[PDB]
Order: sequence, then C-alpha cells, then structure tokens
Amino acid sequence: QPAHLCFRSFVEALKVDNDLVEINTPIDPNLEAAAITRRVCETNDKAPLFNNLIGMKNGLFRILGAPGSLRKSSADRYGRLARHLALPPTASMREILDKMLSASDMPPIPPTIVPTGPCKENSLDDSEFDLTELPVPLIHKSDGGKYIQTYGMHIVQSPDGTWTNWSIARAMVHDKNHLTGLVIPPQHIWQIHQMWKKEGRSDVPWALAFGVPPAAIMASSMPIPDGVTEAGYVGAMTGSSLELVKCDTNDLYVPATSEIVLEGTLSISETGPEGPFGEMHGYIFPGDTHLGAKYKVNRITYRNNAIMPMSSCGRLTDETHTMIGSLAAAEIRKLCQQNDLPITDAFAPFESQVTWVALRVDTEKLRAMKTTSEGFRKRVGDVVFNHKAGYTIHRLVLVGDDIDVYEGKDVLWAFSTRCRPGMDETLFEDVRGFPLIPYMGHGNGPAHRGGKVVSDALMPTEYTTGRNWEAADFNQSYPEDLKQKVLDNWTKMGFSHHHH
Amino acid sequence: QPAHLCFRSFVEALKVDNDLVEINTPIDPNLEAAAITRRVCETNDKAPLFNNLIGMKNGLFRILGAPGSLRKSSADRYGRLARHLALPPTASMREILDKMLSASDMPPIPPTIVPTGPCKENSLDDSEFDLTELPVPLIHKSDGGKYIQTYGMHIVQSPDGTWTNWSIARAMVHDKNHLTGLVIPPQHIWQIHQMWKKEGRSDVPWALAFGVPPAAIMASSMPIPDGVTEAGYVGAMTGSSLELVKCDTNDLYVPATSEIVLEGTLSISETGPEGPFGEMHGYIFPGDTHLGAKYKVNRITYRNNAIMPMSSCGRLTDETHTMIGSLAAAEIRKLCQQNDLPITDAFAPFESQVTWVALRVDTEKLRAMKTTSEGFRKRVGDVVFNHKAGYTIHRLVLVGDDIDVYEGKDVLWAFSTRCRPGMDETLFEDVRGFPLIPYMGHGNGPAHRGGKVVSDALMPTEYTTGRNWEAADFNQSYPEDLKQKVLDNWTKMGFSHHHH
Ligand SMILES: Cc1cc2c3c(c1C)C(C)(C)C[C@@H](O)N3c1c(nc(O)[nH]c1=O)N2C[C@H](O)[C@H](O)[C@H](O)COP(=O)(O)O
Ligand SMILES: Cc1cc2c3c(c1C)C(C)(C)C[C@@H](O)N3c1c(nc(O)[nH]c1=O)N2C[C@H](O)[C@H](O)[C@H](O)COP(=O)(O)O
Ligand SMILES: O=C(O)c1cc2ccccc2s1
Ligand SMILES: O=C(O)c1cc2ccccc2s1
Ligand SMILES: [K+]
Ligand SMILES: [K+]
Ligand SMILES: [K+]
Ligand SMILES: [K+]
Ligand SMILES: [Mn+2]
Ligand SMILES: [Mn+2]
Repeated sequence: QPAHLCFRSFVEALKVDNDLVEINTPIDPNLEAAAITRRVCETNDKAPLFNNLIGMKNGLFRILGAPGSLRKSSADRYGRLARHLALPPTASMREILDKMLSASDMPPIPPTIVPTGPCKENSLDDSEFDLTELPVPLIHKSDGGKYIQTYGMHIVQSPDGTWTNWSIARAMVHDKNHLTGLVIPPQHIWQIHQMWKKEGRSDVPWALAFGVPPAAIMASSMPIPDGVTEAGYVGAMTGSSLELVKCDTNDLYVPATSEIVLEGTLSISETGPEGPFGEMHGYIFPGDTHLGAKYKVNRITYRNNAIMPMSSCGRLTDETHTMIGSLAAAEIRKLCQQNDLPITDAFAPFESQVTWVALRVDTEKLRAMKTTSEGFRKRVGDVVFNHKAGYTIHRLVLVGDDIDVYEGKDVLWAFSTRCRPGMDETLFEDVRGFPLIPYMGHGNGPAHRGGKVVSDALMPTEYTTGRNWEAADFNQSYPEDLKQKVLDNWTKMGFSHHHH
Repeated sequence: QPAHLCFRSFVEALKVDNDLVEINTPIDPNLEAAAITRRVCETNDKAPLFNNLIGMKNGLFRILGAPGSLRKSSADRYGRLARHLALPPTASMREILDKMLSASDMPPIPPTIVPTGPCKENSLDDSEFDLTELPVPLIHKSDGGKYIQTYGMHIVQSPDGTWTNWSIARAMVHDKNHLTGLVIPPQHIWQIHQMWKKEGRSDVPWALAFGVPPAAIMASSMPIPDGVTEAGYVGAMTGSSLELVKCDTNDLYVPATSEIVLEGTLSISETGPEGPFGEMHGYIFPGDTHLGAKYKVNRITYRNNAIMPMSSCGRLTDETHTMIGSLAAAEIRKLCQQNDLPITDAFAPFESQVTWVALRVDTEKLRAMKTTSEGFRKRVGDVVFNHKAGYTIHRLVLVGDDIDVYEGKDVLWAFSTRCRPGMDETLFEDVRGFPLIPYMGHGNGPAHRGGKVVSDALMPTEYTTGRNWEAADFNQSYPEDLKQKVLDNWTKMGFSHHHH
C-alpha cells in the first residue's frame, strides 16, 4: 500500500529516502528516546526509529520519532510532509498546503468498510493489558505523566452519527486503564464532547489510533470546518476511499492499517490530573496542576511489530510547528478568500514560534477596494480571530505582493520596516485567546481572552496607486544585464550546490 | 603601523586573513562595484578591493567594499570588526562592544599633532580637481547622486574649539566642488552646525577623511556622548594617542594616514538636492526630492594609490547593521546602567533590520526593585527613547537572563512567546522618531515623532519569585548525564566542525 495511505509503508519510504536512522540497540522510553528525537528536531537530522525500546513486550511497541519534522537540505526541507501526501520530496510549502486545501471544494469520498486489517493482528482485553506496563515515553523531564499520545488520532462521533471527527490532542497515562488529556474549546473533540454531555446519557464512544495513514494524520492536525468528517476529506484529497475496520468493543471505525488502536470511552463526567507538558511554544511550567478529560481504555489492538509515532515537541522545529502552524495558516488563507479578502498566501513563520501568520495581499485587488489600513485590518482580524482556524494565532501580519510569506527572513524584514508600532496595528481583546502561549496562560492578563493583534505591513501607497519603492538589494537595485555579468564572473573574480 | 591605527594596514590584514578579493581587471564605479559589494554583503563573502576602477586618474582612487560586513563562518563572523580594534578575529560581539565602551570611564588620550603624513603625498587645489570627474560610485540604480561618502569621517568643531566631532553621515556629489548630504537632528554634525548657524558669522570649517584609522571609523559610527571629542575616546580605547596632521586650508586636524581628505566648509545657509539613497532598512523611494546640507570642497589631499572605502548598504548584512545597530545598542546598554537599570547586555537583532534592541535584564536585581511590568517598561523607555542613543531604535524588547541577546533566534523566541501584544507593551508617541524607517518617513503618521514601543518579554514571576519554567529543549528538558550519553553516541547510532 502507498506510503501516504499506510504508516508502515511511510516508514519504509523514510528509510529509502535515507531519512531514517534505525536504532537496534536498547533505548530507554524514560527520556532517552525523546532526547534523541529532540536533538534530531533541533538539528533537522534523520528521523529515529527505535526498534529495541526498553519495556517493549509482545509487540508493544517500537517508536518512530520526528515523523513530520524538517530535513536539513533546502531542496527537500519539507520532504517528510510531502511523504504524508504522495507529493515529490522537493515539494514546496505552497504545494503541500494547496494539497491539504484541495478537498475543500470537492465532494467527500466516504470511507470503505472492510472486515479486517493489520490492526487486528493482535488484541488485548480488559484483563490482559496495563498501560503503566507499556514502554510509554517520558518526553520531557518535568512532564506530569508519560505521554502515550503525541501523534495518534482521536476518533469521536456526534450523538446523531452525522459527523465523525479525527484530530490530534495530547494524552498521558493516568493508570492501568485510563488516560487524561486536553479537551478544550473550540476544538472539535471538545465540541463533540459537549454534545454528549448535553445529551447526558452516556460517555462518549472513543478510539485512538496510532500510526494511521499519513494523509489522515495531516488532516487530523488541520482545522477543517465544523461538521466535516475528516475521513471523507482525506478521501477526496487523495482520490481514494480510506479503508476502515470496525472497533471490536464499539461501532467506531479505525484505519485498517493502524499500528495500535485503543478502544474505550471519553467520560462526560470524570476528570483527572493532566500535564504539565513540554509544549509547542517551547516551555514547560513544572508542577502546573491542571485537570483534564479522562479516557477509559477497554481494548488494545495492534499490528505485529507495532510502531508508535512520537512528537518530542518544544523549541524549533517539530510537528507542532510544521503541522499545527502551517495547516492553520492554510485554513486561514482559504477562510480569508471565502470572505472576499484579497489574500493569496498564508504561512505561520517558524521564527514566531508559529504564533504569527503572515498574509500576502494581492494589492491590485486591495487598490480596487478603495479602503484604508484601519478598516482593512479590522476586517481581516474580525474574520480570522472570530473563527476557530484563527485560535492558535495571536498576530496577523499583512504584507504586499513582493513578500514571500514562506520565507521568515522576508516576513521579519517587512514587519520590522513597514508596520509602525501602535498606529499600524489593531488590538483584539474580545476574541478567544490560546492559553498555551506563555504570555496567555502564564501571563499578566486573562488566559483565554484577547492578546491578539493585526499588524499592517502594507505601505500607504499599496492601498492607493501602487508600491513606490525598490528594495536596496542585489535583485532590485541593479539592472538585469549587470546582475547576470556579476553572477557569470563571480567565481572568476575570486568569490564563493542546490541539493548539497 | 597597526591595522586598527592605519587603514592601509587594515587592508593588508584582510588580505592576510584570506578575507579579501583583489579585483585587478577594470570595474565600473557606475553600479558594478556596488553590485559586487552588495552580493558580498548578502552572502557574507570576502571584501572586494577594486584595484582597477574605470575613471581612476592620478591616484584617485581604488575602492574597498564591505569593510565592516560579516564573514561566513560562525567562528570569525565578526572578524572584520575585530580587525578595526586589534581584537582577535574570533572575538564575540560582547567583546567588540565592551572594547567600544571601554573608554567611557577612562581619561581621554588627546591626539598628537605631527607635521606630515601619508595623506599629504598628493594634493589638488581649487583649480585642479572636479568631483564629477572622479570615479565616484553610483551605489544603487535609483540613487539621486553618486555617493562619494559612505565610510569616511566628517570632522567639525564647535565654535568655541572645545569639541571636535568625528561621525559618518552620507554625502553625494552635487557639482565640481560641492557635496550635499544628511545633516539631521539629533546627530552631532547637526548639533555643531546649529551652533555655527546661531553664531551667524561663517560657514562651518569642515574636513571629510576617507580611509581613516579603523578604530576611528568605529567611534565615528557610535553615539558617544554630547561634547565628547571622538579622537580622545579612540585614544583611550586603543591606549595610543592618534597622530593627526593639520589641514592645508583650515585649522582642523585629520588622521595622518587618511587615504583621502576633502577640506572645505559646511554651509550655514545653502542647501541642495540630496537623495534618494538606498538606505540601511533596505529601501529606496525613487524620485523622493529632499534638500540636504551643502558642503564646499576647497582642497583634496591623498595617499599614493589611495583607497576609498564604500558601504553598499541596504538589505542584510552591511556596515549599517553591524556598526549602526550594534554600536547604538552598546551605548544604550551603558545608558541604562548609568540610570540604575538592571541591564546586562544589549544588541540590535539583525532580523529586526536593527530597528529593535533587546535588553537582557539581571532579574535578581529586578526582583529586588519590587516593581511591575508597566512601571519598569515606562522607566526603560523614558531613559532610552528620550536620549540620542535611542534615536534609531523603535522597539525595545526586555528579556530575562536565560536569553542571549546576541542570538536573534532566541530574541525572536522570547518576544513571540513572552510578550502579550498590547498589554505587555507601552507605546511612546511623544519621542523623536527615526524618519529613515519606511513606516516613519513614508508611513501613515508623523515622520519625526512617535512610533516607538517597549515590549516586555519578562514573564510575571521574573518580577517576583523567579523563573517558573524550563525550556522544552534538549538543553533544559533532559538531565546532564543523559544529554552527554546522547552526544557521545550520536554518530554511533547513525546521526550527523567549529571553524568549517
Ligand atoms: C500536530 C499536533 C497537533 C496538536 C498537538 C500535537 C501535535 C503533534 C501534540 C504534540 C500532541 C501537542 C498537543 O498540544 N497537541 C494538541 C492539539 N490540539 C489540541 O486541542 N490539544 C493538543 O493537545 N494539536 C492541534 C490540533 O490537532 C489541531 O488544532 C486540529 O485542528 C484539531 O482538529 P479539529 O478539532 O479541527 O478536528
Ligand atoms: C556606519 C554608518 C553610519 C551612518 C551611515 C552610514 C554608515 C555606513 C551610511 C552608509 C553612510 C548611511 C548613512 O545613512 N549613514 C548616516 C548616519 N548618520 C547620519 O546622521 N546620517 C547618515 O547619512 N550613520 C550613523 C551615524 O554614524 C551614527 O548615528 C553616529 O552615532 C553619528 O555620530 P555622532 O553624531 O554620535 O558623533
Ligand atoms: O501540547 C501542546 O503543544 C499543545 C496543546 C494544544 C491545544 C490546542 C491547540 C494546539 C496545541 S499544541
Ligand atoms: O542612509 C542611510 O542608511 C542612513 C541615514 C541615517 C541618518 C541617521 C542615522 C542613521 C542613518 S542610516
Ligand atoms: K482535524
Ligand atoms: K503599514
Ligand atoms: K560618533
Ligand atoms: K511579558
Ligand atoms: Mn475536525
Ligand atoms: Mn559625537
């Protein structure tokens, strides 16, 4: 089966790409696996596959770290993401995000039910497993638990059956048969949980599938619209109906090739200690004492020689930057266009710790709008910061057509030189805020409200008559024929490969 | 003579460092020299020495580009700056800035007058030169003139004789015997000009010396205090009295080894067209039509085989970033400390286009102050933004002791994650603004006022009880013995030199 449709094939693809290091000597899930993975992510090294994990028994489990992190080379920087999607490994960010958006105006392709699959090769009932006895990693030394769930997909369905959501949300082992995790507004797992809580009759049927089809984990990380079943969106994106098997103990459906499946319930009444956790912005607050949602595990099924993917998240660069930031930016681009805003491109700069999104403006269309910075900033912020797709993003930077928003250096240049602090900005205090950002949840103001800004890095004439500058750079401040001469004579005059 | 005391020896030092490319074939001062230099600056290549400049006659002149720009290697990144100062080429920014500050609590060492020097090897009177006939560069294709003056030192003295200022300010050829240039508040050349204008009796005696002692051009670029004669400050910094010769046509004194000296007057009445110019923030606004100060040239003296240094300024990285930003940051650090503010370090991040300065706070001392963000931000902004040293800087970022302000990635991380937009900031609208920043002089508000901000990236407990987080990074989220094991086994597990 293709790499984008089968996690085991994706691992093979990384190996074939010379993008994998197979560690076959014993590695401790207590910090060592995650430390190696952290070092990989900080240096853009090859993904580690831990084939000999201390505490692995009866097939549970190996670990793959850094599944969606960056490669060192510029030419295939995003190759791991491209391998989630059947794209060439040289694909640009624009191409990856366009692939992730492509299903937004296609008919869904609903999934296909099959009678079995590799995820049924092994099973453990309610008397045969103990989650405290599995080689669950301690990912950061001050974490409040062993975070089994950093790269699996939670599966929950609305009470009426009409919406099945797939999403990533963290979870850690609470005891032999329970997890605790984040279930917070406005996330779809929270929205669906609220539906079950208002109905009041039962706990939420739940499954958590690890090592799912890579195209599915991508959509799990993306804020596609309310009410949209990720399985059918992935089907449309890939052109293929995803094959799903029924859970043994409930009527949810999991990908047939899932590496590991937990089946059980998400409580509508119980909570338990959750966190702290070393999180996407680069921090952990040791001892934070929060309550989280509580999940009961009734069954585990798994592939022979199962592999658990793991995100050792924190400082740059890991899945929480490459996937959360970029996929939110993609959805924000679409949202803006659907609201008749002249946005061509969006990206969350890594330098901002993916807390900013830069929005590239088609300034010809902006000029025809005959508007002003104050008005336009307000309109953009209202659209984005009032929507779920804007949840994680605290600063929007508007830039004109000369800026490549996928290049953080150029975003930083434009922000720093074209946006006058205060005057060229609009603050939003009455919007939902993202409490995980330290200056929110551990800051001076309300953890859940405000702290957002639209920073207009459009210059005045971009609203009126057109750009009125040239850059003082090699590209723009010298004629073509001179630039070419300089390049052609560079080495010969004495000065200093694409792939490398 | 030592490299830091003699420009000709500095050129030799760059050659010996394998940091020079001697171009001995004809190069056009119309754009080509500057284009090569621009490419060097954008790629951190070796400095170009143009030994065969189309239009060079009777010794005037060769060009050295990129004299204070960056080297490619991390290990000697700042080596060209270190060679201005007799420091090892591996010197850190902290070491360079500490050297530039060292004279601030030393007695000046006044200069020594000598009867002659190399700058007297050749002369041209008022009938023998024409500035339009020299190989003055066109640096950017839309510049409003040929900018002879990008890396020389203007010399002007107060009417009472008590203060002789050395500073860099741009100037371009107006006609055969005049320049126009920037003379703007609060700069010392402007302050002294105002003194002469209030006296009303004569034009300002003036000299402009190119290819001065490197330690002198550094101080020329630094906002040392009002009334302080740069020559004596450089003397104290270097431990050596600088040797100066008298001008032929006035009673000013120039460095004895200056490559080229212009002698004349800065008018207290006349102006002429000046600019536009491709400037430090990366822009030119073609056609801008400003009036600037007008200089009359009465005499040229020069060394045999004179070399004109040139800054091809614009987008990162050139002398306008390495010298303007860093030296302003140094002075701001000292200013803060003199005002009893607990600042240990300051740097202008390149990523900010040197419009920000990050201020590292000694948070133990901050805690003892028993203050708050609002109060502390206001105090810091008042000190800095009301002072000349803060002129060019529009955003101050306060960071705690864990942040290395000389590392832009870490400044950006702290700003993006620790400063809540709006709430954690104080805007300053009633301070002098820097009109050269596009969002000022070509923006939506007053060109010369406001647009400044203090952004507090200190976390709340840094004011009270101490840092309450650990970073989610390899360094902080794993114990020492594990980190060392990972590093020691890195290659052997399959993963990937200081100088490279
Ligand atoms: C890629 C990825 C995404 C997420 C997370 C991680 C990764 C690797 C963790 C390492 C596990 C850290 C974790 O903080 N985490 C996480 C999370 N969203 C939450 O509500 N809770 C979480 O704990 N998202 C983001 C969500 O996946 C997206 O916001 C998605 O849009 C949600 O799907 P939906 O609600 O739109 O269907
Ligand atoms: C290093 C360097 C410094 C400056 C400049 C350049 C370089 C290379 C140019 C390429 C020529 C561009 C130019 O815009 N320019 C420049 C300038 N200051 C001005 O008033 N006017 C200028 O046109 N400074 C900055 C000043 O040199 C410092 O602000 C210094 O502090 C002044 O000295 P003082 O008034 O404190 O004595
Ligand atoms: O653990 C963390 O990094 C995260 C928790 C959340 C919650 C919601 C959205 C993104 C993330 S990222
Ligand atoms: O030409 C430009 O880059 C500059 C003009 C000025 C004026 C004052 C201070 C710095 C600079 S930098
Ligand atoms: K999703
Ligand atoms: K603007
Ligand atoms: K100076
Ligand atoms: K703060
Ligand atoms: Mn969803
Ligand atoms: Mn001065």
